Amino acid sequence: FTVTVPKDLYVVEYGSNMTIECKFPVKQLDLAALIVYWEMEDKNIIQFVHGEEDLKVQHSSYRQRARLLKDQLSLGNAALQITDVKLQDAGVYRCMISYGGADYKRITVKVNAP
Amino acid sequence: AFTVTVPKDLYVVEYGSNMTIECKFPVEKQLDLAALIVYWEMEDKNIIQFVHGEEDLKVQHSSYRQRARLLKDQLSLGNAALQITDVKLQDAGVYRCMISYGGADYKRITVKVNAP
Ligand SMILES: COc1cc(-c2cccc(-c3ccc4c(c3)OCCO4)c2Cl)ccc1CNCCNS(C)(=O)=O
Repeated sequence: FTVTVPKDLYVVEYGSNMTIECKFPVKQLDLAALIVYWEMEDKNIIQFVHGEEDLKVQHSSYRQRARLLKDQLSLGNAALQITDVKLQDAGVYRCMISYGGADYKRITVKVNAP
Repeated sequence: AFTVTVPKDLYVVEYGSNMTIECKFPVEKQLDLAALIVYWEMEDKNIIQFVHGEEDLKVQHSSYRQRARLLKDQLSLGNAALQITDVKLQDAGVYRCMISYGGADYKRITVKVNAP
């Protein structure tokens, strides 16, 4: 099992939305076996465990601002959507995916002002 | 839900001593090696990649060849214990143990080495 980032650097305009993608291999999807986790500066962004997001562990600064696009998991794409990106959202994100095997990658986000 | 725990997230060790750094994880009955992944890392360097019962030495960073062990007799007790023989200063740093056994979780451990 291997997780891939076709793009490991993203340049997003401030105040944009951003969707950063980690690809993992896809038969039909076994939601009960899949765990997708995203993180940045060791803050819990997304904890997608067997079927859905657990928001009791998501960090304050990401409540109602971060989303894993559920309709894209079927395509073997863990896609993290951060709305209204701020300068602080620049940094190094980590998708960790558990789905049979287990792997992780790094994506770097740089945020321009206008 | 599934959580990895770390009784000690700071290890102060002597130059050239041995160190064993632990991440505990829950186990009910018999340990099911096929369901279990344990991975250890420091500074983006692969140390241990114990997946489905067998260590992978192809992926293991050269600086840990012959130097690093995942203690299999501890796994059964829900304890993932990375053993590093003859620690040098190059071993100080932040270690992550990432564990997949049913759920998934990871923890950090900081390793400080006093000098020779
Ligand atoms: C289930 O939540 C996580 C899930 C993973 C996760 C997700 C996907 C893959 C992996 C993983 C595991 C082993 C690996 C690996 C990746 O890549 C390399 C090979 O070894 C891992 Cl760790 C990490 C952190 C978390 C945060 N848990 C907060 C805890 N407390 S609570 C109250 O929420 O329960």
